[PDB]
This record gives sequence, C-alpha cells and structure tokens, in this order.
Amino acid sequence: SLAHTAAEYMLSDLKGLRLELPLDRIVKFVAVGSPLLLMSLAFAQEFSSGSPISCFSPSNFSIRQAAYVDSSCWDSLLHHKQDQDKMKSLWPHKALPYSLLALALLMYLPVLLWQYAAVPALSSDLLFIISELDKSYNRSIRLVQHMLKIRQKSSDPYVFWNELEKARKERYFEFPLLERYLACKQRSHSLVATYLLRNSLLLIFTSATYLYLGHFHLDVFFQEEFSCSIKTGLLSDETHVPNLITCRLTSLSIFQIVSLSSVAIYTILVPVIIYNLTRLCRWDKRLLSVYEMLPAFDLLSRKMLGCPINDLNVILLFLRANISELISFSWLSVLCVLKDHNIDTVVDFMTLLAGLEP
Amino acid sequence: SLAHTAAEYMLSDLKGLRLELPLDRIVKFVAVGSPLLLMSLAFAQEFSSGSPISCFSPSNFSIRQAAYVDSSCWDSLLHHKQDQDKMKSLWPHKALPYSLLALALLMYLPVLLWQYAAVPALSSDLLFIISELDKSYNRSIRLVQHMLKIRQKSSDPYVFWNELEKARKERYFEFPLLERYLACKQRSHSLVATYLLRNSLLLIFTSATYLYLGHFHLDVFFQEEFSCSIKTGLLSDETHVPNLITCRLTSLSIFQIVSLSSVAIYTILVPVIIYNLTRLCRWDKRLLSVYEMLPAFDLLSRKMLGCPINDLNVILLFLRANISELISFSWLSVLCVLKDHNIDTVVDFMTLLAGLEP
Amino acid sequence: SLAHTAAEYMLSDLKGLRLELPLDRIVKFVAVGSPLLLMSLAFAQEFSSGSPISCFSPSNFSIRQAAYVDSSCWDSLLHHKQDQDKMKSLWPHKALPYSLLALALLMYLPVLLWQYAAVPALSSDLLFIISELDKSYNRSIRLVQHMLKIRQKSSDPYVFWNELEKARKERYFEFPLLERYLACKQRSHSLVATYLLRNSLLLIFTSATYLYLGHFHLDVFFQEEFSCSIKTGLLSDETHVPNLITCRLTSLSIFQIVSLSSVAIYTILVPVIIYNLTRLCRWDKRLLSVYEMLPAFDLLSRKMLGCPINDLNVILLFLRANISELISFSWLSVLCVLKDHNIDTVVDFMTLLAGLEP
Amino acid sequence: SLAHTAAEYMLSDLKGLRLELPLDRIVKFVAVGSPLLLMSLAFAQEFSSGSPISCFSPSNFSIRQAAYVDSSCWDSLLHHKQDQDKMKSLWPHKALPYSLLALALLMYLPVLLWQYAAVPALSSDLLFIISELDKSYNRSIRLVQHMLKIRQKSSDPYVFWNELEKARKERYFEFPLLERYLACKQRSHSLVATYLLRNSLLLIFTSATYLYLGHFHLDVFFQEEFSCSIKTGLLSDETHVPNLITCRLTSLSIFQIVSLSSVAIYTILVPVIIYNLTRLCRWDKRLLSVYEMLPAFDLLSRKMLGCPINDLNVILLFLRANISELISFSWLSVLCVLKDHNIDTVVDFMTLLAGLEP
Amino acid sequence: SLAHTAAEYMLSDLKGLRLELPLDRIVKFVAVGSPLLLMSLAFAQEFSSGSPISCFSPSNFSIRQAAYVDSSCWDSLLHHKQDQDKMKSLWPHKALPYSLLALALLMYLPVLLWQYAAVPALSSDLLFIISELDKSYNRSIRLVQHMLKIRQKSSDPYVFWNELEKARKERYFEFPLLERYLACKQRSHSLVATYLLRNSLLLIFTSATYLYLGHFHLDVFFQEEFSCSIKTGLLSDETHVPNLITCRLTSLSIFQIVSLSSVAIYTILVPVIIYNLTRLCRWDKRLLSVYEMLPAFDLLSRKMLGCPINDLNVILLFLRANISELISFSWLSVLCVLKDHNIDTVVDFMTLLAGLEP
Repeated sequence: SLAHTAAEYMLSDLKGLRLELPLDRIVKFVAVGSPLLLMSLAFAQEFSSGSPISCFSPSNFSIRQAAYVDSSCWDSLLHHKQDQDKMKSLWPHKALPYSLLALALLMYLPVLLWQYAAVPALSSDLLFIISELDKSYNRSIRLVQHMLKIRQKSSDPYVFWNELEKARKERYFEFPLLERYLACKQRSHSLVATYLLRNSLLLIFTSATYLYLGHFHLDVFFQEEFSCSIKTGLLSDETHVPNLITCRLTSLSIFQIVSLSSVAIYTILVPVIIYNLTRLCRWDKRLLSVYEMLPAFDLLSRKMLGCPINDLNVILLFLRANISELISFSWLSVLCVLKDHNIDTVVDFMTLLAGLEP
Repeated sequence: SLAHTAAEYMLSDLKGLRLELPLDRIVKFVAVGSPLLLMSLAFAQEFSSGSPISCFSPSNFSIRQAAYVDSSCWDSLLHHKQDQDKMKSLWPHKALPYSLLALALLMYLPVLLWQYAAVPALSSDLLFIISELDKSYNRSIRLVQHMLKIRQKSSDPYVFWNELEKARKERYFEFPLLERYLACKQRSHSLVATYLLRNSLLLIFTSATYLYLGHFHLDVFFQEEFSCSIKTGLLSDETHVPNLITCRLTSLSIFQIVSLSSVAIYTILVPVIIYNLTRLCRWDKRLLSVYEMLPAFDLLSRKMLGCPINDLNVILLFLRANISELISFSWLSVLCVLKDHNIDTVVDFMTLLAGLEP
Repeated sequence: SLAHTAAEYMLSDLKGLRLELPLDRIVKFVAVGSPLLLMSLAFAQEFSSGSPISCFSPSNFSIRQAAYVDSSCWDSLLHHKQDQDKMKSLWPHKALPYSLLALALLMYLPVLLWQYAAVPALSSDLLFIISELDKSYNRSIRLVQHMLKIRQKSSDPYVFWNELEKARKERYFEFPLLERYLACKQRSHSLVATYLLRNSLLLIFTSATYLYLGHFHLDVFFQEEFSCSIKTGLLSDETHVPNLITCRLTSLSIFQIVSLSSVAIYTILVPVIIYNLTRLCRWDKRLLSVYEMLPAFDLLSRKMLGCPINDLNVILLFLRANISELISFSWLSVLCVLKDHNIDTVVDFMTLLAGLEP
Repeated sequence: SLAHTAAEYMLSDLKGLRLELPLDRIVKFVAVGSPLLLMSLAFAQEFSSGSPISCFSPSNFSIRQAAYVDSSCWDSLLHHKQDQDKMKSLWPHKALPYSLLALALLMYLPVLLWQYAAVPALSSDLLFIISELDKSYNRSIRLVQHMLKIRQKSSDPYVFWNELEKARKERYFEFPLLERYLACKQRSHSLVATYLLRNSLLLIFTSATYLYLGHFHLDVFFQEEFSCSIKTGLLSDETHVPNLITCRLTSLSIFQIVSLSSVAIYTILVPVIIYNLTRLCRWDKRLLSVYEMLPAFDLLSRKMLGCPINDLNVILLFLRANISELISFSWLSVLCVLKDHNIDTVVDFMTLLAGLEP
Repeated sequence: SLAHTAAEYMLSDLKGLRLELPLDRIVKFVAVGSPLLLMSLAFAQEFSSGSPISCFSPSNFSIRQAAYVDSSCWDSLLHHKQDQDKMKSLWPHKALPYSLLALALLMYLPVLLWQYAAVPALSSDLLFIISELDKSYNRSIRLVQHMLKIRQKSSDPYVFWNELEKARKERYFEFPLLERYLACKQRSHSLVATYLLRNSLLLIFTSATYLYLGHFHLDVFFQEEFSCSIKTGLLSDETHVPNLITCRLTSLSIFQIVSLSSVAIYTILVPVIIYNLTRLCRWDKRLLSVYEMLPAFDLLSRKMLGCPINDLNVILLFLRANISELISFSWLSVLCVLKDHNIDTVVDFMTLLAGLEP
C-alpha cells in the first residue's frame, strides 16, 4: 500500500552530533506514522471490505442493473429523508482516506522547517564549539601533567593554587574569542523562533484535527442506513422504484474505530509537546555546582541570568545531549562522587588527578 | 500481512557491552512475537476464512439480495433472542485482530522505557568499572611476584606473615576512586526502579489480558448460531422474513484455539518474571571466596551489607555477564581449580604465574 | 504503478560541491513528483474503480450484450443531447492520466536544460574562484603577522595608519590576477539570462496548466450522466432501444478532487518562483563588512557596481551555499556579531590569532 | 507460506570453533525441517485443495444455501451415525497443520537448552585447552632435539635409557596447571547432564509422537464419508432434510501419506539418538598410543580410568573434533605412519624433526 | 514452487583445493536437477492444468453437485470395469509429483555421504602432499645446477655418469618421510570404499527407477477413460446413475512425456558412472616419463605396482586435477616439449634453468 511506501520514504531513521531530542523523535514517529498505520489497517489486510456500499435492489433487476444501482450511489451519497427534502451528505465516508493522508502529510511540515531553517547554522557553529573545546583538555594533557611533579616535592597551597592560576588565567590557557561568541548568542533571538514555531504548528494542527472531527464526524456516527434516489435525471421517465431504499454502509465499524483511535492518540500526545515547550521557560541548574569550577565550563555557568528565552538556552540544551559522545564521556560523567572551605578544595583536585586518563 | 513487517521492524535482534540479560531477551521475544504469529496464522496461510459469517437466506432471494443480507449482519452482530429482548452482542469475534495487535503493541512499551531511561547511565557505569578492573592483572602478579621469590630466602613470620601488610596496604595496591565510586553508587536507588517497573508492567499487562479473556471471552465460546434481524429500520415496511434466523459463525474453532493458546503461553510465562524480580532479593555469594584475595575484586565483595535493593546489586549482576568478554575471559575464568592457613595462600600464588599471559 | 518507477528513476536523491539551491530543489520536487502522486492515488490503491462507466441496459439483454453495451460507450464518449444534435465530448475523463503523465514529464525539461547548459561552464569558474579565494592563510596571517608586534614599539596612528599604505599596496598582498578574471567575467551577458529562461519555462508551463484546466475542465464538472447511442452504425437495422440512455460516470469525485488539487498546489507554488527570480535583482551586502577587511575576499565586495544582471551574481549566489562548506566559512563564521577608528583596527586582530587552528 | 519463513528464521546454518557434532547437526536438521516440509507440501503448491470438504446438497437449494451447507459442516465435524447416537468427531483432519506446527516448535526446545546451558562453559574450557596445547610443539622438538644429537656421541644406557628420565622430569616439560585443571574437571558432572537431557528430550518427544499417531490417528484412517446434521438448532423448525448425508473428505490421501511419512521418518531416526547416547558409555582409545609420547598429550591419556560418565569424556570428544583446525591440523595428523624397545623410540624422533614446520 | 527453493538450497555451486572431479559434479547436477525441472515444468508455468480430472455428469445435476462429482473421484481413482469387479487403480497419476520428489531426494544421499565420510581425510592428505611437493623446485635446479657448469670443465664418465650417483644419493636430495607416508597409504583401503559406494548407490537407484517405471507405469499408459462408481456407501439409497461413467484424465500427455524423458535421461546417464568406476581399475602413467626424473615426483612414479585398488590411486587422481593451481601451474605444465642416452639428459637439464622463474 501507499502507507508502507510513505513510511519508508517519509519518517525514516556532523558525523556524530545528535541534532534532535529523543522526545521530539518519539513525538515525530507517533504523530506521522500513526495515520499511515491506521490507513494500512483500514483499507486492506484484516478487513477486506470489498464493496463499501450494498443495496436492497428489487428482485426484478438484473445483475448488471444491480451493479449500476449500487455503483451510482457511492459517488452520490445523499440521505433523501422524507422530512424541505434535506439531503444530508455522508461525504466523510468517501473522504476518510483523503483526510488521513492529508493529516499525515501535514504532520511533516514542522520537521521540514526545523531541518531546513535551523539545522545548518546550528550544525556549523556547534562544530566550531566542539572543535575548540577539545584543546582545552589538550592544555591539561600538556601543562598540568607535570603539575603534580613540580608540586610533589614541596607542599602547601602556594604550590597548588597560584602555580596554575596564572597558567589557567593566561595567554596560553584562554579562549576569549568564545567569551564574545556566547555573550552575543545570548542576545540573538533567531534560533528560538524555529523551536517555538515547530511546537506551535503541531499544536494548531492537533486543534485542527479536533475541530474537523467535531464538525463532520460525530454527526453521521450511529447512522448506517439511508434512502437514496435514482430517478433524479435521465432516469425520471422510467417505470421502476422512485426511491432506492435502505442502502447500508458496510464499513461503519472501521469508521467509528478509526475516529476513536485518532481522538485517543492525539489526546495522549498533547502533554508531551507542552512539556517540551515549557522545557525552555526555565534556566536549568541541575549540575551547575561543578560547572562553576571547571575552567572552560565556568563561562557556561556565569552567563546564567536574565530572561530564559535566548539562543544560549537551545545551545546548552543540545550540548547536554551531546556532552557524552566519547571524550567528554569521561571524568565529566565520572564526577558523581563530588556531589554531597579548605578541605573540599584539595579533595576535589586529587580526584581530578586520580582520573589521569592515560 | 502486518505481522511480518511488525516482526521485522519491531523485535529485531558501547560496541561490545551486553546490555540485556539472556532470560530477558527470551521472555521479551516470546511475549512480543507470539500474538503476531497467532494473528498471522489465524487470518491467513492455512485457513482461508473468506467470509467469517454465513447465512441461510430463503430461496426467493436473489444473489445480490443474499450479499446484502450477509453483509448487513457482519457489522451488526446482535442476537435477537426471544427471551425483554436482551440483544446480546458478539463483538469480540470481529475485534479479535484489533485485540491481538493492541496486545502486541502494549507488550513492547517496557523494553522501550528500559532502553531509554536506563541504557546510557548504565552503559557509562559499566564502561568505567570495566576500564579500571582491566588494570587489576598487573597489580597482583606485577606487584606481588617478589613474594615467593622472597619466601624461599626466609622462613615464616617476616616473609609470609609480616609482608602481607606492608605490600597490601601500599599505594600501588589501593584504588581510592573506585571505592568512593562504589560508596556513592550503592546509596543511589534510581537505576533499580526501572527494573522493578519494567517487570511490574509485564505482570500488570498479563493480569489485564487475563481480565479481558475472563470477562469478554468465556461467554461467547460455545455459541455458533445466532438469529439476526434486518427490518429494524426503514425495511420494516417490506414483505419478507421478520427474523432471519441462522447466521452461523465460520471461525469458531480459530477463536477457541487462539484464546486457549493466549491463555496457556502467558500462564507458562508468568513465573520467569517473578523469578527475575526475586533474583534481586538476595546478595549473590557464589564465588566471593576468590574475589576477596584480588586487589580490585576485594572491593566488590567488601561493600556487600544491608538491604540488597541498591544500584550496586544491578550493576554487579550486569557486570557478571560481561566478566567473560575477552580479557577477563581469562585467568579469572581459569581460576576454577581454587574452590576446594599458610599453604593455601602460597598455592594460590604460583597458580597465578602459571597463567602469566605473555 | 508506473508512477513509482518514474519517481524511482527520475527525481531520485565535484565530490563536495553543492550545485543546487535547496529551495530550487524543493520547488523541483513539489513540481515534478506531485502529478505522479495524484495519478498513483487516483487509479489504484484505495479506490478500486473497476469500470469507470456503468449502463442501465434493459432486462432483456444477456450478460455479454451488456458487456458490449458498457464497453462500446467508454471509448465513444458522446452525449447525444436532445438540444442541431450537439454531441458534446467527454474525453477529458479518459485523457486525465495522459495529461498527468505529460505534465510530469514536461516539468523535468527545465531541470535537464539547466543541468546541461549551465553546470558545465559554471563548475570550473566556481572551483577556480574557491581555489584562489581560500588563500588567505599564507596571505593574511603570514603577511599581516608583523602588525601586532610592530604596534607596541611605536604609538597608534604612525604604526597602524602608515604601514597599511605599503603592506597592502605590495605585490604579495595584491590580487590583480583574480582582478582581470573577475573584470572580464562581468562583460559577459550570454549566461546571465539562462536562469531567467529556466524560470520562465516553468512559468509558461504553469500558465499552460491554468489554461488547460480552465478551458476543458470546469465545463464537465457537475455532469455525471449522459445518453449514448448504439444504433449509430451497422446496428441501425435492429429492433432495440435507439437512445440507450443513462450512462453514469462513477469516478466523477476522483476527477473533481484531482483537478482541485492540481489547481491549488500550483497556486501555492507560483509566488516562490517569482521570489527566486527577484533574488537575482539586487546586490547582496548582508556580510560585506567582513569581506572587505580580508585580502582575498576584498575583491568580491569591491566589484559590486552597475546593473545587477551579471554572471558574477550567479557565481556569488551559487557560491554562498558552497562558500560555507568547510574552510572559508570558519574564518567568516568567527565574527558574526562583529558589526559594531583606532581600537577597531586592533580588536579584530587578536580575534584572528585567537583561532590559529593549530 | 509460514513454513518457509519458519525454516528461514530457525534451523539456519569463538570465531572458528566447532561447537556442534556433525551427526547432531544432521539429526537436528532431519528432526526439525521434516514436519515443515510435510506442511509445505500438504497444504500448498501442487494440490490446491480449495475446500477440504464437499457436500451433496439437494437440487432445490440455491448457491448461497449450498455455501451455508458446506460451511456449517467443516467446523462441526461430527459423524451422525445411526448406531446412543455416538457422535464420533473427525477433528484430526482439521488439527493436522496445528499438530505439525506444534511438533515443530516442540522438537527445537532441546537445541535451545544445549545452546543456553552448556555452550559458554564448554567454550571456555576448550579455549583454555587448545591455548595450552599449541605450545606443546616447541617442547618436544625445540627442547628434546638434543637427544639424537647426543645419541651418536655415546652408546645405549646413559645416552638413551638414562637421559629420558632427567629430561622428562624437568620444569620445562611439566604442565601442572593442566594436570590440576583436568583433575578438578573430571570430578564435575554438570556438562554431561545437558547432553543427556538433550538426547532424552528427543526420545520422549518421539515417543509422544508415536502415542499421538497411535491413538487419534489409525482410527479415522479409512473413513471418507460421514452424514452430517444441520437441524440441531434454530433450523429444527424447518422443512428440509433432517440428516444431510454424505459429506466427503477431499484430502484423505494427503492425510494418510502425511501420517505414514511422519511415522516412518522418526522410526528411521530412532537408532541414531541411542547411538549418540551410548557413545558416552565407553572410553575412546583409538589413537591413545601416539598421545602418550607427546608431553602435553600424555596427561590426556593418563587420566583414563574409572566410570566414563564425566565432563572429561565430553571435553575430549569435542576436543577431537577441533584437533584439526589450522595448527594441530599438522604433524599430529601427519603422525599416522607411526601406527604399525630401542629402535622404536628413536625412529619416532627424526620423524618429528623432519616435520620441523618452518 | 518448492522446485525452485529445493534447487536453491541443495545443488548449489582448503581455500583453493578442488575436492570434486568435475565429471562427478556435472553428473550429480544432471541426476539431481532433472526431477526438479520435470516437476516445475509439469505442474506449473506453461500447462495451467486447473483440475486434473473432468466428469460427465447428467444435465439434471446442480453446479455444486457437479463439483462433488468431480472431487469424489480424484481421491478415489478406481476403474470399475464390467469385466470379478477388478477395481484397477490409477494411483501413479496422483503420485507422480510424490515420486519425482522422492527420487530427487534419493539422488542426494551419495553426495552427502561423500561430503561427510571422505572429505576431511582426503583434504588432509592432499594438503600434506602439496605442502611437501612444493619444495621440489629448489631441489633439482638450486641443487643440481652445478652439473653442466662442471660438465663443460670435464669430459664424460666422472662428470656426467659418475657424479649422477654421489649427488642423487645425498641427504638434501632425499624425501624419506614422503616415501614412508606413501607406503603407509598404499596398504589402506578406506577411501576407495567411499568412492565405490558413491557409484554403486547411484547404479542401484537407477535400477530401482527402471523397476518402478516397469511395474506401475507402462500399464496405464494408453488409458484415459474410466467409469467410476459413486453409490459405494451412504449414497446407495438415492435416485441417480449407478455407474457414473467417463471421468476423463486431462493430464495424460504430461504423464507420458515425463515418463519418456525420465527414462531417456537416465539411459543416457548410465555409461558415465560405469566409466568413472572403471577409471580406478588401472594405473595412469600418461606422463610418468617426466615424473621419474624429478626428485620428489620420482617417488610417486615408483609406487605403481600390484592391484590398482589402493588409496594412493584416488590420491593421485585427485592430485592430477589440482597440480595446476598457482605454483605447480608452472614449468611442470611447461614440460610438454620434453616428450619425444647421453645428450637427452643434458637437454633435459638446461631447460630447467631456462625456466628459472625468477
């Protein structure tokens, strides 16, 4: 079916960076593939419907005549009630796959906008941050690997605290170009617009589905039998039944079940995206206690102020997801025992030297 | 069929770590793939159903009329018993594929929540622990080898009973970071909760399946014949049978066998999960006699006290499966002849140099 | 469906250079693949049409006679209206797949034309320009290295407003080699209009679609029944119905939705190509500030004069996508915010030596 | 068919070691795939059964009435014999594919038991044993070569009959870790239990198949006609045949041939299992003569006593299978001409020297 | 069809050794694939059989009654001839695919027997022989090269007829282990039995096929019209024809064609196997003349005495096939011009240094 091909092409699972959160990933699957899956079950496989409409034609009719009769009403679904002559339409029955595929394709717009308008600028400059925050450790592997050796002969903090203080606050161990970089991305507001827009389109599309099911569905929902007319044109001058009565919809159950499942999936989907939206309303202070002492991570910790709608929010949010690839997947992750003013300072430094990598 | 594609994408069998225990793999495979296989076998392959319901129409009816009749009841299963007019439903016969697919999808949530909420941190801990445990080889044979070489040069107390403290309490024998890490780890309880909840979800889903098969099934089980009505609408003003009796279900045997198989497989499946849960109720003391002599492995056996519900328990359980990968898949495993107080400790030592690796 | 094969072969997704604008790629995709999607949806999958026409033959006819009836009228679509004898044709219903396939294959013509007549000349110029423009490493920081060290010896305006006049006005800082190329390349006007012609081709194609839809469609839009004639030949000498009335078009709905979708998608598409056409109508000076300071990139900002219809426009626009690939972007990226005259001349310098890459 | 997919997934043919006896492999193949082959041939391909039952309905009945007739008997297989009213059922004809599939899944369980309960420990043991065995070469040719080189420099007792004791009881010729390892492993009884259960499960399963064929089959074996009844419900008040006689089974020949093939194949298979079981009842001394002269292989032949039910028997049986991989697939295998006391112990020597590998 | 799958799995076309004579390969291919090809051709593809039996029921019968007539005799093929009551059966018409599949499976037994019981030992022998004979190049040219270099310095007996003795009876020119190995393999008679059985089982199977075609075929070969009986049970008390004559077999042509092709192909195949059997009955000495000059190959030509049923025979037959892989595919193969007593031996010699390879 077309659903399988769409799922293969659409919604199918730099060079190492993770540019997309597992929450948003799961939301994208559960919002895109669900209508495709419902289409696949509905119009194939388990329920081979065959003819979606059946008619109780009079016995005098021939087989070809009955075929004409029950083929001339599916494209003319009109309830010719005796109550003037309010011909109520049941066009959602013939348009259900259309609506499902339209919803499926509408679900793919926000991810396209996120992939097109924000991925390149994000990717290039985060490659810049990862390409710069690897030599900060290379400083340590090349100038504090003897920090123990010059110290170990003598004692007292005069050979601990100030020996490297001017070798950590210097020309060699600094990155002031990044200071201006983060200071300025604190001011810009372009990248947050993509995220908020991505969430808002999914919200408005879910509301659109809600209203669509509210107006057209839920009205012809317990209706299964209607009377149609055939003598409404060139056939009016013929001696046969003026009204073909009791055309029964065979696929009412799948209609009801598809509608109910479509309601339920979006009802359970709604809270996840609002949680993702409120994720950006606060400044995260989970492990900032250790970030303030780390040399390069200190400037991540100091610019922790002001209104929480800034590009630095998104940058740090994506960093925390990429902070454990292979190299920061180290003592950074290992430092879980320093989470419990002269002894805490020296104990923390020996643990830093205990993980002396090579 | 959707069964083949679902089994392909879903339930399809770092870089070396074993993040799943084999019994868990077996139980997830059995509990997930079985509904797929049953629904595939039932509604395809050997028994071509055709139409699940057959009707005994009066001979006056035309072929198209009979098609309308047997199509207007497969979506309107309502037994018009003469006993007022208790219209008992027979919906599960129609809803069986939906029930199977919903059960299959529901059973797969626990593995998702495990792989998302436990894999990263647990993998980090395993990699760290194995990274410092692989060092322990050249710490008992590269550090203690001058013990028997000194033992032959002296006799008793100062050479074999007064050397076991100046060498064991030595800075090349002591691992502070690992001990502090284990001390911090055994206090944490975050990781075990995932294990308990993933098992409890399996139990609660099995109980829900039992409830579903107990209330909806087991009632329409020996019923194969039910009389329907068609003149319950505008067809009331027509000259034909008022109660079309004897619309017969065709797939009753399939219904029975599917229900019985679903009951039996989960009945035999239940005890494994409770066994897995109670595996954490005790401290494993099978081979601690050999850990307590090794430098690094003494710490693992030392912090075995108090209530066993801690992350240290699960981390040891998942480590034990990985102590036999390629490097600890060595002398440690070869140390099987040490399971049978001055001759014991020497005999334990030249066996160490027997497997001197290079 | 053959539409799947066409989408697989056509419209299927040097060695590093990007030669297509992403917006142009999206326009190409939505213009080419859409008619294939409508054709595949319309005549397969969800809607098993069967026979697009049905006939209400008299009951005297046999099965094969009715087969002759409904086969002799599908290929002879002529409404024998009683209003002299204007047999209106109903041929668009038959020719819809031909029209869709013709439109889809017509959409690909501008793509092949641009691929064949633009890319060959374009690629060499772009790669050459990149080859010389990447040279600033051994042009700027090697040749402007003796600026900061020179500063501290002397004082401000006689150390940084006198050595500029000789250093930049010196052979090794000069790039007139590129200057003759760029100057002679702007005299050319043969290739400037290739892009304009490429856009106008698809614009004329869209106009053709509009005229075809407004002329032949939109007339047979609510006509679903018609009376045919069978005794319009050698059967004229027979005793049967002369006007075999009531031939009903069962697939009118598919016709209406495909026509409406074809109108709507192109209606949304039209302004995008106009925007792309207007993109060439102005000088882009968004980041001209950074270009003029760097030696090599200074020439790019230098030659922005005259009418904006020049080849250099095409090179620069297709180059901005390729200028940001790996190397030239890195230096241009590190500045971004810097858009805010003696301190400015130096603060931009230690930023350059902050990112000394090795 | 499902049989093809089942054969694809299951029953499908470290890093170089052979963990399965070829006889056990062919036993597994012929014991698992045979019911799959019978399933594939019986209900597909050559004999498109269609409806496995046919009914001699009265001529007055309509087509749909006959469809109801032959659909209401296949799921209600009950012979309404006039002999009270012993309604003998013919359920095996329906349950044959289910029975075959259940047998197929059942007979594969011992493979899982062997793969899960014995493979890792066996692999560790064999890996240790070959890892130590490969070293035995440069200890009898690199280390004993100065026996014949000294032999011509002297004569008889002190050069060939007294040097074989000083040169055999030396530390370079001793393997005490091996000796203790095999001494401890011969006491264990865990590994043999898995193998004996593996054979016993096959034997019990074959006996269960014999009982199943004996009781339920072999009774409905020459019956092809049975009189059914339809007036056993709401059709009791109807004017039709009270005993619709003569329902004929179409696939009786398939039934008989499948039963005969099923019994015959396992009857042929039985002796191989008991042969495999009794292979453990004796100590194998086929080439023990050559083992006793090699340094490392002497200990293998030394612990050759007592009751043969030990894990040592299994480890040696599996060792002989991998004794010809790439390195022992050499001089040891070449040592076949030494199978035909002063000349014997020197003639066997220069043969070792001639095969000096590099 | 299972014909395609069976040809895919079986009959499908160390690391360099050729362990099968290609005549055996082609004869196995022809003997195994021919029944599969016949099965695929007969019951699929070109000749869409439909139903292998047609019945002439009286016109009073209904359509379902006629279907019961058709299906009540195909499984009860019994010719009720009026000649007492010899119910001659035509079961081979039904059992032809069964016979073809059984024959195809039976053809595979000798192949697996040879692959399992003889391949390892023969492969080991060939590996050892090739490994030792590949050293023979630098033993007749790098050892014997100082013959003509000395022959030109002397004249006749002591340089070309007395130096051929002290040099050919020299340690570096001798391969005693090869001679002893070949002598040991001469007495053994294990591998020859495998080849003899591999041919004998094929002969026995061909004779069995001839007997099968003789006894059951060739009797019902011109019979296509038989009269059956249907009132042979519960139908006896009915009013219809007692002898429902003329059930005509519509697949007699394929029966005759497949029988003729099956007998013809085996008749053609018979001589090849007996030729292969006789191939082992003589010592092959086609190029023994050039073998007796070479150092190591002289031993091979030496041991051709006595009865030709020995293992060295089969070894040399397998050698002559793989003597031309990559390194003996050299001067040895080039030694074709030396096939035409003092000038011959020198002429035999400088050709060796002419092909000095490097």
